[PDB]
Amino acid sequence: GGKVQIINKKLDLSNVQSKCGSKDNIKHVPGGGSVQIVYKPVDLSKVTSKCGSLGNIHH
Amino acid sequence: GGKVQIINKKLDLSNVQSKCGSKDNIKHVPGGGSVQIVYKPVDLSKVTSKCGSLGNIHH
Amino acid sequence: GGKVQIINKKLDLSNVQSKCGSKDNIKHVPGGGSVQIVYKPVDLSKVTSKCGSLGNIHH
Repeated sequence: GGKVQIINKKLDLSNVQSKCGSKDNIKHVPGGGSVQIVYKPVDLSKVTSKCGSLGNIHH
Repeated sequence: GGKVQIINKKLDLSNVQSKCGSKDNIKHVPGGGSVQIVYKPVDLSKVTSKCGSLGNIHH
Repeated sequence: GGKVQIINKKLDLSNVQSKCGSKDNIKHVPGGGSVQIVYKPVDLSKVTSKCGSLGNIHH
């Protein structure tokens, strides 16, 4: 058959926080969570594929 | 047959927070959750596919 | 047959928070939930597909 694959994976911000079996005392704690900021992102890409014919031809 | 695949995966902000079996005391805690901000994003991409014929032709 | 696939997955903000079997005391806690803000997003993309014929032709 013949495949053409063009794959763009750009911006990924992942954040995995876990606590298990915690028997603790917490007092006066700022900034314990999570923050994700993306500021003024411009995504100006071009993707072309000048391709021939596909499928089945008989003569 | 013949495939053409063009895939753009751009902006992904994932956030996974979990707590299991927590037997704890929490006092005066700011910023424990999660924040996701995207500010003024401009997505100005072009994707073309000048392609031939597809399917089945007989002569 | 012959496929053409053009896929744009752009902005994804996911947020998964879970608590299991929690036997705890919580006092005076701001910002425990979740926030998702998208500010002034402009999505100005172009996608073309100058393609040939599809299907079945006989001569």
